[PDB]
Amino acid sequence: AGAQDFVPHTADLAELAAAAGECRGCGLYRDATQAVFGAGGRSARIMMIGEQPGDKEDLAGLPFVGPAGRLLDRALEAADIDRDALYVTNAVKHFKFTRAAGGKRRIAKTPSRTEVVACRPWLIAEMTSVEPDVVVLLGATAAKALLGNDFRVTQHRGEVLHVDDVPGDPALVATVHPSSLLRGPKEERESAFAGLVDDLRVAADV
Ligand SMILES: O=c1cc[nH]c(=O)[nH]1
Ligand code: SF4
Repeated sequence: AGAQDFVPHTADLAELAAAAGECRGCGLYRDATQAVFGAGGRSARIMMIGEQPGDKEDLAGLPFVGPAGRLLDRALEAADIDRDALYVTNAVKHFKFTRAAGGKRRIAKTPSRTEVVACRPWLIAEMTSVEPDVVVLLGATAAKALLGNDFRVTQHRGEVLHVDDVPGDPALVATVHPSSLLRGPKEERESAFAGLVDDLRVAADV
């Protein structure tokens, strides 16, 4: 059942966000500081979904406020997407992490399929409340939550997809995770940013 028993019968994002602070749907609530719900309004045409809040998001209470958020904003700007048209969230709402002695941060640990399924009720409540025209899936974790554990983003990036089992039959565009555009050689990171901007343009045009 996961988080399903904790999700209230309401589409109000403020009430949903408050209830998510009380969620015990998986074990991630324990070590995490707080729940990081999505940001934006129900008028949004474009929903974007990442994997999970990171270290800054965990303490800031908001999604994409770190370096990946900076690179996403750089790409949204290049695709002329207004953030007024955006509801932005993640597949899990609790930071899963570890600490490496001598590190400068708490390190994100990849969510399990069990944690992603436990938390999908919140993502369904968000899609039901926002009724997006298009869902942008940022990375493998977010894309598998809605397209299956077998889905490969590398093979389907920038394709307009539609699955019948998804609420509202919104179009789905899967793309690379913005954190991937931080690591690597200059011209690959640049090629990768250009691919992200194309994927955002496809979604803005849906
Ligand atoms: O997937 C991610 C990574 C960083 N911050 C988020 O909000 N989501
Ligand atoms: S990660 Fe999702 S399911 Fe698990 S406790 Fe947090 S809100 Fe509930």
